[PDB]
This record gives sequence, structure tokens and C-alpha cells, in this order.
Amino acid sequence: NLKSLWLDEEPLCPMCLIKRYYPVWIRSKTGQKIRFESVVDVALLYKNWRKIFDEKYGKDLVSKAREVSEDFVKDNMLVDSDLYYSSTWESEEKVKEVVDFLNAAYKEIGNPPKYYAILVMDG
DNA sequence: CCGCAAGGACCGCATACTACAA
Repeated sequence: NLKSLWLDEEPLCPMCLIKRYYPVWIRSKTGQKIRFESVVDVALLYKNWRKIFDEKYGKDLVSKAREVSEDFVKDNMLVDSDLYYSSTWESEEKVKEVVDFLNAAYKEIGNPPKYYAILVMDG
């Protein structure tokens, strides 16, 4: 029941609530927000994969995405960048149209990068 | 009747050399 009360079934303590709120606070305080929101956004920078895809298939994908659900599209973009992966859509007929489209693009411009790097440095 | 009575080249090369979902 606690899980159902929270977004993404993810219960939060007071400190992590602050953590989730903090980006919108900085947004209102500075007008600024980090350009790459999730690790997937960073991952898809690999060989400009997302940029190449969006130019070639970006418009069509967002159209089919909203056809499945309006909650998948925000500001003419996918609500989550993991929707560039076919497996995300798999885990009904409108969904199959997306996966076939994604797989077609992969054979053309390559599979999307699924790995990213964490860099920590210290003197 | 007698004698001789193998030698080097090549020497595994290339391709494929994870894909994908659950």
C-alpha cells in the first residue's frame, strides 16, 4: 500500500524527497536545469547515436509513442529516453508498430548504446 | 653382376569471432 501511494512505487524519506524536489527548486531559482537528465541521455551521446536517430526517425517515433499513450510524450519528446530501446516497449498493436520501427532503424544506423561511464577523480 | 637407398616449398590462412529477451 505504501508503494501504491508513491510515484513509480518508490517510497521516499524526507531527505530523498528534498533530493527529488531540489531540481525544480534550482529551476525556479536560476531558470536552469541539467541538459542530460538520466544516464540514458548521457549513454546515447555515444557516436552521436541519438542525434542521428532523431534527424532520421525522431518525428515518426514520437508520433507512434503518443499513439500508444499520451503519457509517453512531453514537449514533443519522449518522457523517458529509455523509450529509444525496443526492450523498454516490450517489458498492443500500437506497441508492435514501435518495436518494428525501432528494430528497422537499428539495422540501419546501429544498435543504441546501453552503457555509460562514471568518472571519479581525486588528488 | 656391382653401386645407390630423398629434399624443400607449403607450415592453417580468411570469414563468422554473440544476439536477444526475460
